[PDB]
Amino acid sequence: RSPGVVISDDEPGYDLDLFAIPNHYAEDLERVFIPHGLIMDRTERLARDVMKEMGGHHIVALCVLKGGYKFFADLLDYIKALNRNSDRSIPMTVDFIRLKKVIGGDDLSTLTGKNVLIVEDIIDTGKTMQTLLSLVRQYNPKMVKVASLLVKRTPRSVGYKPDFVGFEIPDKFVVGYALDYNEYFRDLNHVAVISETGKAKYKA
Amino acid sequence: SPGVVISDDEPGYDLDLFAIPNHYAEDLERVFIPHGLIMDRTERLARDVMKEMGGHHIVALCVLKGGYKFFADLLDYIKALNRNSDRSIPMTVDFIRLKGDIKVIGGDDLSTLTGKNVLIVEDIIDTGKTMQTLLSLVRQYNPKMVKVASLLVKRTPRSVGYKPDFVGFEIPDKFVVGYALDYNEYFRDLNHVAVISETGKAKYKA
Amino acid sequence: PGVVISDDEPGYDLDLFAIPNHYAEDLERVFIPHGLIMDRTERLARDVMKEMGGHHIVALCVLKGGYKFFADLLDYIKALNRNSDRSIPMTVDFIRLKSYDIKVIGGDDLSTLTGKNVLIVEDIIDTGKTMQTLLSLVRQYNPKMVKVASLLVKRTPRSVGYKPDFVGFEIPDKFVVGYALDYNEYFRDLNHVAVISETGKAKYKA
Amino acid sequence: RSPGVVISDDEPGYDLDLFAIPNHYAEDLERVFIPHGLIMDRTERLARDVMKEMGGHHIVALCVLKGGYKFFADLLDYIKALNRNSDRSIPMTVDFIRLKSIKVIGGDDLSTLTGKNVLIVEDIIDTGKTMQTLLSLVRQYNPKMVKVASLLVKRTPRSVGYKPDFVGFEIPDKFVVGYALDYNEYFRDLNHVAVISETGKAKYKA
Ligand SMILES: Nc1nc2c(ncn2[C@@H]2C[C@@H](COCCP(=O)(O)O)N(C(=O)CCP(=O)(O)O)C2)c(=O)[nH]1
Ligand SMILES: Nc1nc2c(ncn2[C@@H]2C[C@@H](COCCP(=O)(O)O)N(C(=O)CCP(=O)(O)O)C2)c(=O)[nH]1
Ligand SMILES: Nc1nc2c(ncn2[C@@H]2C[C@@H](COCCP(=O)(O)O)N(C(=O)CCP(=O)(O)O)C2)c(=O)[nH]1
Ligand SMILES: Nc1nc2c(ncn2[C@@H]2C[C@@H](COCCP(=O)(O)O)N(C(=O)CCP(=O)(O)O)C2)c(=O)[nH]1
Ligand SMILES: [Mg+2]
Ligand SMILES: [Mg+2]
Ligand SMILES: [Mg+2]
Ligand SMILES: [Mg+2]
Ligand SMILES: [Mg+2]
Ligand SMILES: [Mg+2]
Ligand SMILES: [Mg+2]
Ligand SMILES: [Mg+2]
Repeated sequence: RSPGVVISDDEPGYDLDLFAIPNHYAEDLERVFIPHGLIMDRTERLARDVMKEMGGHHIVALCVLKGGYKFFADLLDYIKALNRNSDRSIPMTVDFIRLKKVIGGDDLSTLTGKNVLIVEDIIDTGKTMQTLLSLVRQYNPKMVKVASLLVKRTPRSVGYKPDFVGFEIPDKFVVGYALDYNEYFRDLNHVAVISETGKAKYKA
Repeated sequence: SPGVVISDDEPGYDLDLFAIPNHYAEDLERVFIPHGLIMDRTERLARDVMKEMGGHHIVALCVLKGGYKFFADLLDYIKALNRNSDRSIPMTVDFIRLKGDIKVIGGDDLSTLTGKNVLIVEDIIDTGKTMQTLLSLVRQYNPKMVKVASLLVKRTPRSVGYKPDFVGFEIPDKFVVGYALDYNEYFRDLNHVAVISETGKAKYKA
Repeated sequence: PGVVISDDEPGYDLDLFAIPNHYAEDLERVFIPHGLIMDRTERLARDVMKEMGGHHIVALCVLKGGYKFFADLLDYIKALNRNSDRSIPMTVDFIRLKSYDIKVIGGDDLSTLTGKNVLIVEDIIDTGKTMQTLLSLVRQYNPKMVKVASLLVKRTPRSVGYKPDFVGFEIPDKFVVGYALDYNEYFRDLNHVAVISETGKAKYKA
Repeated sequence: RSPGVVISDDEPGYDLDLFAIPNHYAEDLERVFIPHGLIMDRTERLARDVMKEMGGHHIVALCVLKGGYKFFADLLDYIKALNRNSDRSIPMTVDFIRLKSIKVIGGDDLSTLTGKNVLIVEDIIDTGKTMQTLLSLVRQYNPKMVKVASLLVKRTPRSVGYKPDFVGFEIPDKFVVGYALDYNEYFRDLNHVAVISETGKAKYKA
C-alpha cells in the first residue's frame, strides 16, 4: 500500500530563520526537517484513510506515550472533524500506554472485540511494535491497525511496516512534534535535526 | 479570579446550532461550553501560565485521561507564545494516572520534579481532594514551585475549599462530558463540553 | 433562527480573554468570542453545502465587513469538499455597496451570475434594506438561486422584514465591533466581536 | 534580507493521493506544489518579520484582490495573534483594491494612505511590472512608508528587477494554482498551491 511521504536521504531541510522557532532552542537545532503545517496536511489525509478502513465498528485509539501524544491528539481531532460533518460515524474510546512490558493503561480486556488503532510517533527497527502487537493480539480484538507518524529507512529493520504511515525518513535522529532528545525538544511543533551545540548541552 | 463564570440558570445551546458527532445525537441535552470558547479561554490561560511560570524550566504534568485535550491545547498555545517572543523556557512533559498517600500511576520518578516549575493540568476540579493530596505528595520532591491549571471548577458545597492557580470556567453542579471528559469512557471523542441526555445516561450506564 | 443572544446578556469580561493591548480601554465587553464564531460557522458551512452544493457556487463577499466571515465560511466549506465523495467547484467575487439605488463597485460582470448558485456573504443585517436591494439587482441576471449568509442579524423595530437564509447570531440593537466589523475603520483587527466602550467611541469618533 | 523559502526548479512536488484534495479537482491537478500547512508555517514567520519592521505606527494593510485574499486573511490572523499576546501593539486598518488593464478599482480614497505605514499584500510577483505600477500610484499620496508582501515570487529572466520586501516562497518559472491563485477563475477554492494538469488546463480553458 502507500509508503507515505518519502523524505530522501539527501533532503537539506530548511533554514531555521525561515520559520518561527522557539527562542530557547535557536542555537540547539540544525535544520527544520518537516514543517509542522506539513505534518497537519498529511495527518488530515491519514485521518480519512483511517476512517475508510475502520469506521464500521467501535474504535479504541491507543496512544503510545510519550512521543505519540501530539500525533495522537491531532489525528483524533481530524477524525472528530470527519465524524461531525457527515452522517456516517461510530463512537471512539481512547487509552494511553507507555512501554518499558506495558506501563499504566486500562486493562487490555477493553480491546477484545474492538477495532484497535495503535498510534505511534516513530518506527525504527520495528521490534517494539512487533512485540506490542503480539501482546495485543492475545486479547482478540476485532482488528488491530498501527498508525505511525514516521517510519525510518534503516538496515536494522526487522521487516515490520505499519498500516498508515505519515513520512518515511532517512536513518537520522530527529526531534520535535513530541519526539525528544533526553526529554527535551518535545515542546516544538516542527520536526527538526539537533545541532552539535544542541546534543552537548542536553547530553545525558 | 474564578475564570469564566457559567451560572446555574445558563440554558446552553441547542444541539442543532452546532456540528455534533451524529452517533451522540440522542445522548446529549445541550451544548454547555462550545469548543471554540474553550480555545479562546485556553489562549488567555496560556499567557497567564507563562507570565507566572516562564522564569524556569517547566515540567507539565497531564492528569490522564480527561486532561489530555486541555493539556494538548494549553501546551499548543504556550508553544505559540514561545516561538513568537524573545524570552521562553524549555518545557518537558509527563503523563500520570491517579488512584494516606495518593497512588500515582505511570510517570517518571518524581525526583524529575525536584527544582522545576511544575504545572499540573486537570480537566476538572470537583471536591478538590485529589489535587490537595497530589499537591501534598509533590511538595515532598521539592519543586521550585507547583501550580495547577484546571479547565473546569465545580461550584459545590462538598468542596474542601481548594482553588487552583489557573481556571478556565467555573460551572454549576451538573454532570458534563466532552472535550475528553467521559461518562464510562464515552464522549471523550466530542469537542464541545455538553450535558448528558437522559436517553444517553441510560444507554451508556455501566 | 441562529444563535439567539438576548438583550440582558452580560457578555464576557475582557480580562478573561486575549485582547490586543491597543484596544484594552476601548471595549466594554466581549460579546461573541472568536471561537464561538468559528463553531457556528462550521455548522453554517454544512447548511450551505446541503442547499447549494448541487450546482456551481459563486460566493460574493460584501466588503469590507464581510471579508472575515467570508474567509472563514469558505474555509469550512473547503474542508467539507476535500473530505466528501461529491463536491462542486466554487468561484469567488468581492463587492462594495455604495449609494446612488445600490451601486455594485468592483466585482465581475453580473452576467457571470446567470445560471449559478449565488451565495451573498454579509457581516450584518440591520434594517435589511441593503440586502433587499442587492437581491433585486441579482435576480435580474437569472441565477439558478441566490441565498444570503449573514454573520449577524439585528433585532429592530426598523427592520423592513428581510430575513437571510443563513444566520450566525441574532443580536440586540447594540453597536458591535470586531471580526472585521468597524467603527470609523477601527476594530477590524480584532478576532472577537465586542461592544464598543464610551471611551473608545470618543477616542475614534470620526 | 530573506529571499524566502527557495523551491528549486527540479522540485518534484507531492503526489495528490498523499493529501486531501477537493473532489471536483481530482483530475484537474498534477501535483501538490506547496502544502497549505507549509504556507501557514511560512506566513507565521512573515507576520513576525512584518511586525518587527512596520509595528511602530498605524498600519494600513492593502489587499490586492482577488489572488491576495487568502494570504491577506492568514497574514492578518497571524499579525493579530502577535498583537494580543504581547504588551505593546499598534492598530491596523484594511483596504481592498482590484487592478484592471494600470487602473485601481474600488478601494478607499488613496488619501487615506498619507502618512500611514502601508503594507501591500500580494499573492504573486512575476515580472514585477504590476507592482511597480501600483507603487508608483501609492507613492503620489505620500505614505510614511510602503512595503510589499508577496506569498510567491517567480525566478524568471522576465523580471524587470523589482523585489518585494517580504517573500514567502521563491518558485520556478512555471504556472501554479490554489490558495486563491486561479486559472480562468477556477482553483481559488483550494488550500494547497498546485500545478494544473492537462485535463485541467483544457477543462477550464478560456
Ligand atoms: N526522538 C527520536 N527518537 C528515536 C529516533 N529513532 C529512534 N528513536 C527511538 C524510538 C523511541 C522508541 O523506540 C521504538 C522504536 P523500534 O521500532 O526500534 O523498536 N524512542 C523512545 O525514547 C521511546 C520513549 P518516548 O520518547 O516516547 O517517551 C527513541 C529519532 O530519530 N528521534
Ligand atoms: N466527565 C465528568 N467527570 C466528573 C464530573 N464531576 C466529577 N467528575 C469526576 C471527576 C474525575 C475524578 O476526579 C475527581 C476530582 P475531585 O477530587 O476534585 O472531586 N472523574 C474521573 O473519572 C477520573 C478518571 P478519568 O475520566 O480522567 O480517566 C469523574 C463531571 O461533571 N463530568
Ligand atoms: N460595525 C458595526 N456596523 C453596524 C452596526 N449596526 C449597523 N451597522 C452598519 C451596517 C454596515 C452597513 O450595513 C447596512 C445594512 P441594512 O441596510 O440592513 O441596515 N455598515 C457599514 O459601514 C458598511 C460598510 P463596511 O463597514 O462593510 O466597509 C455599518 C453595528 O452594530 N456594528
Ligand atoms: N494563478 C497564477 N497566476 C500567474 C502566475 N504567473 C503569473 N500570473 C498572473 C499573475 C496575476 C497578475 O499579476 C501580474 C504579475 P507581474 O506584473 O509581476 O508580471 N494574474 C491575475 O490574473 C491577476 C488578477 P486576479 O486573479 O488576482 O484577480 C495572473 C501563476 O503561476 N499562477
Ligand atoms: Mg514511540
Ligand atoms: Mg525518546
Ligand atoms: Mg481529572
Ligand atoms: Mg471521568
Ligand atoms: Mg455589510
Ligand atoms: Mg462599517
Ligand atoms: Mg495579483
Ligand atoms: Mg486570474
